[PDB]
This record gives sequence, structure tokens and C-alpha cells, in this order.
Amino acid sequence: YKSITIATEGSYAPYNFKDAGGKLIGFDIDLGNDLCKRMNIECKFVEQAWDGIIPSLTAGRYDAIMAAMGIQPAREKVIAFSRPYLLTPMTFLTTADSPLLKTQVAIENLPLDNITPEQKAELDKFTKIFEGVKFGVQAGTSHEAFMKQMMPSVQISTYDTIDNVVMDLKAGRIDASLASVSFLKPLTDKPDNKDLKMFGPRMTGGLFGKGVGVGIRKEDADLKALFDKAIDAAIADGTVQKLSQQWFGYDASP
Ligand SMILES: C[C@@H](N[C@@H](CCCNC(=N)N)C(=O)O)C(=O)O
Repeated sequence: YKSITIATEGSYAPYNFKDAGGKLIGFDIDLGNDLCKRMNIECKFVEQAWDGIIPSLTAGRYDAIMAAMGIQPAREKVIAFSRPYLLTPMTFLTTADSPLLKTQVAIENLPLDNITPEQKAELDKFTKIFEGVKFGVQAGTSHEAFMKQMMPSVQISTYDTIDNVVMDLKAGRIDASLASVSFLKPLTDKPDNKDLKMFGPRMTGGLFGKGVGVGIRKEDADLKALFDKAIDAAIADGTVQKLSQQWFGYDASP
């Protein structure tokens, strides 16, 4: 390899978004550039809509995906992933005045690879509390997959971008959402978003998968090995921790 093209969405701050001049910026961009430097390969970031990001990779329109993409079982059937470059649990989001905020959380950290009867009872509690609550999620995410498979009785609306989910939640068109702590903590840390709050268990595993990784075609075994070596080195020297703190305001590095 001499040069690679990496696709990103550009609508998922602080992973990948656009600055004042319309340039692609964020954790995924800074990390992507750092990894390519370690691999001694020219880096080119391209904007690609979330809907179609995976089929455009398999069609060979670019070499990789760095777009806050979770390493999840459904995606693993289609593409390969690098080892994770960020780890994050999932949690719920609502408004600061919502009665949903008064809900008792019996299980703070909820791993879903295996669901015990106790863990199922907690999921069932939230399901019943959410019956009548209007949820919004971004389409094609593990957030959508969770709500559709784990909480099918809950009314869900799917959106093209997470920005439109947040806009509808602020306007009161939806009552709650679901996303990672890595997305929600920087969102709610903004003084702009004092009217928004995280709540509920912090979930990991199951359909959420095992970390955020670089999406690569299954046949591109060499490129995966190059990315895995670069990620191991970027984690080891504290580069991932440094970039995580810079973009997220906390350490989400593996
Ligand atoms: C890290 C991120 N992962 C989700 C949402 C990704 C949406 N990506 C994008 N809009 N560029 C997933 O893999 O489905 C999250 O849970 O918050």
C-alpha cells in the first residue's frame, strides 16, 4: 500500500463532523491520519452518507471506514474490522425535566453477551417504563437494532442523522433516544445542552458488539494487519488516550 481512501460520515460529533470551513474533523480524522503515518501510507478522508457506507466499501469505492462504527455481529457478516480503537457503553438520553430521570437503575453496568434473568428483569422494567414514550434513533445503528430486537413494544422513529434525532428531542417531537456514552457525554457536557440528560443502565455487548473499529473488506487481510499493528502502537504510546481526552473530554481508549 502507498495510499488509502477512508470514508467517514461527517455528522457524528466528536468522532466525525465538519468545521466552520466545511472540512472533515474529529477523533476519527485525527486517529485515521495518525494510524496512516505509522503505516507509512498517504491518507485521504472522503465524505459518505451513513446509509450506504458499508455497500460502498464492499463495492470498492474506498479502502476503509472510520465513522464511529461499532464492531457488531450483523456488520461482521459483511465486512472485517480492525481491533477496537475505542470502547464505550450505551445509555439513554432524555430532557432535563423528564419524569424518566426519576427511574431507579438496579443494574448500573449491564453486559448483554449473555442476558441473565436478573438482567432481563431490568431490560423488561425499562421496556414497560418506555411504553408510551416516543423514541428516536439514527437508522442503521446498533441503537436501532437494540430497540427493534430488545424493546419491540416501544414506539421508535428512525432518522438519517443523529443531528436530526437531537433536534427532534430538543423540539419535543420525540421523548428519548439511545446512543453511546462517547457520543452522549460530550453532547450533554455542552452548556448549550443543559436541557438534555443521560439516564438508565450503561449497556455493553450483545447486539452492540465489542468496540469501535476500522471497517475493512474481508479479502483485505494485509490492510487489517497494518491497521491492527498501528492501533496497538497508538494505544501503547498513549496517542488514543490523548485524542480521546481532546475530543470526548474523557478516556475511552481500550
Ligand atoms: C460509537 C457509536 N456507534 C454506533 C452509531 C454509529 C453512527 N455513526 C455515524 N453516524 N457516523 C453504531 O456503531 O451503530 C455509538 O454507539 O454512539
